[PDB]
Amino acid sequence: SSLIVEDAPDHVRPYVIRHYSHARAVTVDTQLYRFYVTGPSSGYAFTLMGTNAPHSDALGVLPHIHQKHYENFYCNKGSFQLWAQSGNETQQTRVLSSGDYGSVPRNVTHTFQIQDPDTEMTGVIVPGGFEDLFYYLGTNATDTTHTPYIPSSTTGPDSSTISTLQSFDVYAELSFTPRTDTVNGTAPANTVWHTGANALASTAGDPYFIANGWGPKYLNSQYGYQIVAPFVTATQAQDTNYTLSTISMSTTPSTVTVPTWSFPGACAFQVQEGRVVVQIGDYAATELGSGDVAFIPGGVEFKYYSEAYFSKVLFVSSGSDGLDQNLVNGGEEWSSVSFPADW
Amino acid sequence: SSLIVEDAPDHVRPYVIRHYSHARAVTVDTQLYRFYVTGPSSGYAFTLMGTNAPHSDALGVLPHIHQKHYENFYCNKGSFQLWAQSGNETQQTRVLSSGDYGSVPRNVTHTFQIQDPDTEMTGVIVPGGFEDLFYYLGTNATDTTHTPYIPSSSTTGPDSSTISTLQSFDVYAELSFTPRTDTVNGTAPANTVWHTGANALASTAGDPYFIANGWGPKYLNSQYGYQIVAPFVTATQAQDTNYTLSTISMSTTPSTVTVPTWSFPGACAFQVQEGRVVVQIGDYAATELGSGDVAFIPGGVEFKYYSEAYFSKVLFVSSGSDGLDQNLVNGGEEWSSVSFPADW
Ligand SMILES: *[C@@H]1O[C@H](CO)[C@@H](O[C@@H]2O[C@H](CO)[C@@H](O)[C@H](O)[C@H]2NC(C)=O)[C@H](O)[C@H]1NC(C)=O
Ligand SMILES: *[C@@H]1O[C@H](CO)[C@@H](O[C@@H]2O[C@H](CO)[C@@H](O)[C@H](O)[C@H]2NC(C)=O)[C@H](O)[C@H]1NC(C)=O
Ligand SMILES: O=c1c(O)c(-c2ccc(O)c(O)c2)oc2cc(O)cc(O)c12
Ligand SMILES: O=c1c(O)c(-c2ccc(O)c(O)c2)oc2cc(O)cc(O)c12
Ligand SMILES: *[C@@H]1O[C@H](CO)[C@@H](O)[C@H](O)[C@H]1NC(C)=O
Ligand SMILES: *[C@@H]1O[C@H](CO)[C@@H](O)[C@H](O)[C@H]1NC(C)=O
Ligand SMILES: *[C@@H]1O[C@H](CO)[C@@H](O)[C@H](O)[C@H]1NC(C)=O
Ligand SMILES: *[C@@H]1O[C@H](CO)[C@@H](O)[C@H](O)[C@H]1NC(C)=O
Ligand SMILES: *[C@@H]1O[C@H](CO)[C@@H](O)[C@H](O)[C@H]1NC(C)=O
Ligand SMILES: *[C@@H]1O[C@H](CO)[C@@H](O)[C@H](O)[C@H]1NC(C)=O
Ligand SMILES: *[C@@H]1O[C@H](CO)[C@@H](O)[C@H](O)[C@H]1NC(C)=O
Ligand SMILES: [Cu+2]
Ligand SMILES: [Cu+2]
Repeated sequence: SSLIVEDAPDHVRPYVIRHYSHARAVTVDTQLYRFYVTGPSSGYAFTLMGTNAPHSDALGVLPHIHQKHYENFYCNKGSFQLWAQSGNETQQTRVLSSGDYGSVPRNVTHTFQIQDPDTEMTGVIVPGGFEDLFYYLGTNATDTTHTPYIPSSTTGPDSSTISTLQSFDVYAELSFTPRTDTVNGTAPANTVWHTGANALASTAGDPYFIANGWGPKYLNSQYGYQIVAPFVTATQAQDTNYTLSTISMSTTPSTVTVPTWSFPGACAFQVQEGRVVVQIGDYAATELGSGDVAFIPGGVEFKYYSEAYFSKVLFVSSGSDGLDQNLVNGGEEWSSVSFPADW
Repeated sequence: SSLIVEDAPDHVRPYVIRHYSHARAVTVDTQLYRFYVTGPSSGYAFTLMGTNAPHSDALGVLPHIHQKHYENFYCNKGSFQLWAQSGNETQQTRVLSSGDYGSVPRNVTHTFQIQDPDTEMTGVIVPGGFEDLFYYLGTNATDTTHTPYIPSSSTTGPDSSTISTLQSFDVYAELSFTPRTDTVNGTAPANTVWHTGANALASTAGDPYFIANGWGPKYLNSQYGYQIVAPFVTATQAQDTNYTLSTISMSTTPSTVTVPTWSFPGACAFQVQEGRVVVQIGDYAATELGSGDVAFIPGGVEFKYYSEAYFSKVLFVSSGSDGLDQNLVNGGEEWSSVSFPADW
């Protein structure tokens, strides 16, 4: 029919959805949510959503936990503060700016606050279907012009109502007090934020944060150069059974055949920088730019390559051995965000 | 010949140059410079260059002044700190992250330091031709794969002896400048506004100033779909350097609105920051630009542009006082959001 769709399909199929497409949009006060990948569109594998919002002096949501969902916060642009705490571990907070990442495993108390005027948060939540919460809390938005968001109490449900959302896997943590001793975008002191390497948490269940470019990286040289920066591996996902990362890409040299991939689990990516061509199943090849999302059903063959000299995508895969993990296993440890200057 | 080029042309003509094209690449230590618009390519109107670099614990250049060039620093991605001081005024510094902007007029002392691993600075320097300095001090880079910078603590670039010798290049050393070290939350001195509130352009020419992404003044133009101009340099600050600089954010063009043709006295250019923008210049094919791609339009050449993405943002520069950004401002209204209205 058409590979490109304006809202996520109501069933599993190859699709691309452009940045700021309608995507069943709702607003929650000033925040505008778009559901690029849903439970029905992914066969319940994962939800990929974008939230665009203006600066707020108040929290963007009351503190809460998910018992059954793993949540991932990625800052596409602008900035937002994220607070997280597992059990009786020290409360952590970071101010995420463009390309920064925050990991929120099951049973981790969290909240966020939108700082900059042009802020966009990409949420990847596993398993899929978590969006039903926003269908309830939000008000449908026609947003005819596709504007990123519509131009101080805490945003969202009040204390009574947030304590009423257990059926959507939201559990209130009303006694949680977000720490107020942030300095240079982090607290407590003696955390590393934009000043040094960030490791993935070695302990399952603990939150962690990776500043843009400061996490572990792997160079794969098999099909041109690709650099995988892991955000979630089997160590962290455990039974939620997924991977999450960015993949950075060179062009494919004309002497290299662009490979054909197929994996048992669904996967998806959102372009962050550059221009990436995707050919999925029997559909025409389509070039994606900033914020565009490609979705590939499990078991469907696909090909992708970068038309830009350098592109970076945020990538999610259902399963323990999707594309990013395959590229890591076929690659080597690498200490740069740039690939070699020679083939 | 063809619209799309791998290095900027050697004479004035319409062209498009893709992000990370060769663009007469040079390195200076760890920094890789690319010259998307040059003096010769713009008829000396302006230079638009991109510098990609990894984190450094040292300054990216020794402190210095330009007497005849106005420098503009825009953070495409990553982050870098910028220091600046004019005459008798207090020394200012900000840590710029994606979409942030720092203005450095003639006769303002300045230096910078690269903070994050994947940092990209776009420099717009007026008038054009300043890039000779980077040819001269730089080392030619072939960069076959077009990698953003070459993978790999003294101050980067010329030593103090060398930088005191570069007057011909309009570089004057300020070796007694001490970059302030009391940065907190990305700014010093403490009594400044950075990512916490509105930023104004300088009240007059000659003074440095900084605009954090989304926090400067904005104007909505509704004549051709919705466009939001966020000025960075106006006639007030440019004076005789005679240019304007801003971002322009764009909606799609509604089917009932004709995409306008423009033809300006002076050369103009833009680099896409977010989104997908089609440009149709002269008799060349409509061409779609993505992140970091640059379009250059000579004065006197007709062109049309529109956004294929639902929202695009470009960094825009024009020679003259009445280029595209100022035209859209004059035809528009003050506006307090980085988003345009939800209805046409
Ligand atoms: C640096 O920025 C942080 C915000 O990230 C400031 O922390 C705030 O401090 C005030 C006053 O103590 C508190 O009431 C707020 O709740 C704090 N915010 C957060 C999120 O921690 C801090 O004041 C700034 N430091 C300086 C010197 O400007
Ligand atoms: C917050 O970040 C700033 C840098 O932006 C740190 O500033 C440095 O502080 C050290 C020790 O005082 C100085 O030696 C450096 O010269 C400073 N750098 C700059 C660029 O000003 C600051 O220490 C950080 N604050 C905290 C409490 O961690
Ligand atoms: O439970 C909630 C939640 O998780 C998130 C969220 C938002 C953006 C993301 O990118 C993300 O990963 C999660 O927002 C909310 C907003 C509300 O008003 C109420 C909620 O209960 C949540
Ligand atoms: O004079 C100089 C200068 O201005 C800049 C510069 C760099 C990036 C920008 O984006 C910009 O606007 C200016 O770098 C330099 C680097 C050197 O090694 C020596 C110099 O003399 C300069
Ligand atoms: C999360 O906490 C709940 C309630 O205490 C517990 O039943 C559950 O096993 C925990 N889940 C995980 C994945 O740790
Ligand atoms: C909001 O949109 C959904 C999805 O189309 C629809 O089911 C629902 O009825 C809408 N709500 C209202 C109140 O119209
Ligand atoms: C993980 O997901 C993959 C792909 O969806 C699937 O093949 C596999 O059965 C899953 N494994 C587990 C342990 O559930
Ligand atoms: C810059 O300083 C030089 C040397 O003092 C002076 O001659 C020149 O006129 C100044 N230019 C401007 C625009 O202020
Ligand atoms: C700055 O201060 C000095 C004296 O310290 C003075 O000579 C100079 O004229 C002042 N600058 C201006 C522009 O007034
Ligand atoms: C050009 O660059 C190379 C390294 O890329 C350097 O060795 C060489 O001297 C430079 N100049 C010439 C004349 O090739
Ligand atoms: C300013 O630039 C415009 C466009 O290039 C040019 O036509 C005009 O002559 C310039 N004005 C002055 C006084 O330099
Ligand atoms: Cu949550
Ligand atoms: Cu300079």
